[PDB]
Amino acid sequence: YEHSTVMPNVVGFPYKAHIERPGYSPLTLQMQVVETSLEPTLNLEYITCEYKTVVPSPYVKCCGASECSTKEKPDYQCKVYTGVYPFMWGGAYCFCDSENTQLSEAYVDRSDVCRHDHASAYKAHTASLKAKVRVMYGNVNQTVDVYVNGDHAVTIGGTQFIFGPLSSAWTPFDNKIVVYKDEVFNQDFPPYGSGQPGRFGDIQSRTVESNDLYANTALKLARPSPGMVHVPYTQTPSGFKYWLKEKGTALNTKAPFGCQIKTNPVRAMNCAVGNIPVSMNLPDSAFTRIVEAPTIIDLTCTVATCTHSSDFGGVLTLTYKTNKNGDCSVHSHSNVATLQEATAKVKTAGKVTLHFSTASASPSFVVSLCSARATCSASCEPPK
Repeated sequence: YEHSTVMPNVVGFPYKAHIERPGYSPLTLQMQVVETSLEPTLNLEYITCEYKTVVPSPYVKCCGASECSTKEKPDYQCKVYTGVYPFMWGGAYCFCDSENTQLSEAYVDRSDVCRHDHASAYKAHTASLKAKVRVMYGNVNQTVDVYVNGDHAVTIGGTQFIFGPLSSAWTPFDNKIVVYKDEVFNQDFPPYGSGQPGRFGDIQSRTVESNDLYANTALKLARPSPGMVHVPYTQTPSGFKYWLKEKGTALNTKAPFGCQIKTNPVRAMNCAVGNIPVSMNLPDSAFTRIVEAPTIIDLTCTVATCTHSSDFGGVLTLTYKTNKNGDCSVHSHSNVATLQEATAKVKTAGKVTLHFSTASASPSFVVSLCSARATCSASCEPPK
């Protein structure tokens, strides 16, 4: 049988399907979601941390020129200054006046603490939805994990279940995100190779261990005024350390729809968004049909006690007669009240106690038992 309902995406909401059939009633089906997990597929774009700026000993040569070479270090510079340390009192003990030269150079390395303290910038791509639904119909209190796409399928009690594509494509994560510690940020970080100086991503490395590193910190060599052999410069201080003030508006601060943003896998637990279309292929054996099912007669419904708007304040009992013992499927045909249970062990005695929830002073509602039905009423007030 091709049963198909559309339940709501909300944790701890007990759904009840009951779309009927010739032959016999639809074994009242209970199912509710235990947890959501909206997880986006990430591409680690790069790593950034603060930088350790590196400056070799300068190379001086009296009465003779130095020539700069290309080097493949990050943010690498070298300039050959001329006329730097005039005479021997000029600061290098050189003979010539102008004709002395200094090759000055520098480059940026990954901080000495980058493995401990750093961030990851991800491309967060189309997210897969994962549930942990507990299904209940007949004799199964079995629970299950399943992708809430239109594709994946699970057997439960020999019944196929497919929890369809979510009715909403919403996500709290943007096209680009950034993770630091246990927090995540929606952030348009600069791409690898184009990080700009003094702001986030000034240094970029594919991974942390990755040996390669793109740096742009406006590292600017300067001319050594006569005084001592040295190598001065004008860099821009890390944008990582700068960004640790612009880190703040984290997603886990704001929980739209009760989302819980958790760290190690980037995700959104128990987000209450949208409906879950469900579809299932029940075999005929899953039903307990009427020629085989027990006939009950003289079905009546008394209510012992009841509370206004509690979790399950109601306490009703059903008197009846049946030809033999079996397994019925109780269910209310009036939204004004709902039953804690959806099945009951019908004995020969003629007495089945049920518990139910409501939110009315004087409700009237049609309770069924197997194929039989009856009407129930009571007076109900709330506690302090």
